[PDB]
Amino acid sequence: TLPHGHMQTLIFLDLEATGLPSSRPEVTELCLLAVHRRALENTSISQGHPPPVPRPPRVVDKLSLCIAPGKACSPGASEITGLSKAELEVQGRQRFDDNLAILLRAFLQRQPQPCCLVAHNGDRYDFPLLQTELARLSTPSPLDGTFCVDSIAALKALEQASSPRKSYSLGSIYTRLYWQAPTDSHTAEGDVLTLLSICQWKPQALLQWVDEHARPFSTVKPMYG
DNA sequence: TGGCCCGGGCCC
Ligand SMILES: [Mg+2]
Ligand SMILES: [Mg+2]
Repeated sequence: TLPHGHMQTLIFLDLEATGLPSSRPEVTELCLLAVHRRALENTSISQGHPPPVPRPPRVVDKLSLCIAPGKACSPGASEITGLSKAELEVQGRQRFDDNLAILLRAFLQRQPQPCCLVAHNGDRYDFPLLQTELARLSTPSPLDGTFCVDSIAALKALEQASSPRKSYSLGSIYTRLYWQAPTDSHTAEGDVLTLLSICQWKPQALLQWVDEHARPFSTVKPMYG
């Protein structure tokens, strides 16, 4: 029933780009939360209604990077992300170069395999967008052995199983489960910490869903190119 | 830009 066995490391991912898929967007900010599967299943059972926001696991590897793009941000993008191509170049931020791929490669190697990526609406944005950026580089994709899932498809499965329309956006799910508001929205590290929290709602059930719906990242159709 | 889900908004 398990195609790739039990995922030993769940790396939560969020991307910030210059615009929408029609804009041919480029990654402006990148964040990764490497969390071991035991660090997740150590999270205590959610008690009371509403249940409190679960604290992040103590043993966690974190990587947040700001990347200067090649094209300017869209009016809507720079508005919500708080990022701009002009300011990034001003602060000497480097492009999405091969040196960044090497950084990602070493960061991923320090994590036990098999490893799975978790992104909100990643199957249709974050994973295809990241797939394109790595394709631009002559350096081989460091994710040829890495797997990935969508937390939107996950949360939809966990909500219908617990409670036999409904908004499944990152902001909506977080508030619906904890009766609170996400801190620092539309920031790479701000959304992953939010993503981790809505994933720590029912960890055992989450890990159970991930191992079944885990698919190779090398099968994700690129956004463009 | 491609799939969801009661063909037009979801979901940077
Ligand atoms: Mg996202
Ligand atoms: Mg985001």
